[PDB]
Amino acid sequence: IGVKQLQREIVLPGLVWTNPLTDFGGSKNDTITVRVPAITTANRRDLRDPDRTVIASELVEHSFGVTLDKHVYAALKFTDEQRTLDIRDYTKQVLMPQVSAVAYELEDYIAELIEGAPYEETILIDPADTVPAFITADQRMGEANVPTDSRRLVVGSAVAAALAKDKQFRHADWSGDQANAALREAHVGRLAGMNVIRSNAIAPDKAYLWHRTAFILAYRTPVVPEGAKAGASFSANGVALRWLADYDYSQLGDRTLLDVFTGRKVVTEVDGSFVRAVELQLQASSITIVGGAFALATTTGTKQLKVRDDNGTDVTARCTFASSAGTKATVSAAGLVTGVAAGTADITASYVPPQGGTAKTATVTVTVP
Amino acid sequence: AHIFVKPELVAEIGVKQLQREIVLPGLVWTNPLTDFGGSKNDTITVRVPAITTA
Repeated sequence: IGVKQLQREIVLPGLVWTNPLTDFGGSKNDTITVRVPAITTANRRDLRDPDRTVIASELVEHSFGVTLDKHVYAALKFTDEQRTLDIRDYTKQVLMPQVSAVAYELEDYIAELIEGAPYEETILIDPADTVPAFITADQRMGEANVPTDSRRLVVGSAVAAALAKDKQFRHADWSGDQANAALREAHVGRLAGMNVIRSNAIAPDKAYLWHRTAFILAYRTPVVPEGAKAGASFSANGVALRWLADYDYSQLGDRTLLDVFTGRKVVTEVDGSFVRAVELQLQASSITIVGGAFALATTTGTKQLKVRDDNGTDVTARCTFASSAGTKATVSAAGLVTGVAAGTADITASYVPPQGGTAKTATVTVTVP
Repeated sequence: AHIFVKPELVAEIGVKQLQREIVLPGLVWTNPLTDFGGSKNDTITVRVPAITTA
């Protein structure tokens, strides 16, 4: 009646360098070789030197390859036994979910590209004062002579929450914003010269700053084969896709496929050091378990634990779980606890903070009925 | 299967080697002395006026 499933929002595809070069089909191995102009070095002699020779400099221009190497598709197999009496409107019950699925897959592709880049080091964000971390991020990317324009800053939900909670932005006297956009709203627009963009695709407690020429996305719409009954050019997030439906008679079920060809590249420098983007991670100091002490439904009951640090990030996947009394109940490595006997047990969750040192410890009590 | 003969296109998207921005030369006192050729050892002497005490 209007209740829709909760789904993410698309920010990342518009914030990367998409299709600077297109003719991938004209090159061997589908690799286009981008060249970089050469630079040289001068030399210094001494006046009136008896030695009258000159050191000859050299002009060497490097290059790197961009390749199409992935084929993102969403394939649906529904039989004509369900097409004419189950789906009422095709263009809103199957086509739109398929397009949204491909769009989210492309966003995840870009997010893996951003997070998977070979960052040399991570800049720590102190939750008490977050501005020094971002100014340091701006400073690291200025020592590499990266241009000051076309820089994008994408923060996770946790970093945005910490920015709003920061007294540098929350207190009007400490920020000069005599409207407290960080108090009346939770928004912190401009920061250290960088426009903050909130996102959920990236890890919740991380932020990424990158120049426009740091990541390259290449897209190609597969050409619709002449041998297909259907065929369209649905567009998702400004990236056209190929939709192809074939009425296969192998099992009397028509199949559909919505696909595109994708390629990613990180623009490393000539010395193989990545300096056109930096990453920041929110610093953590303690962890707790939501729900506190609880009780299972049965003696063999199962409950999925959930650990949150002081920042509020779900750190369940990054914790090691131990049971004080495994004879009554045990806990999986993923946080799920199963009781094996009635009685009390103590569960310890350990999380190494993202700055090194002794891991934080959170202890909870589980009463298996 | 099919074998195609394709070139190896080279593109220039706009990625260039990063380099410093030249600032310093416009700030230092440049060329107050020019007649370096007509002097011994290519050295021009500068005489600072004297001061005294009472």
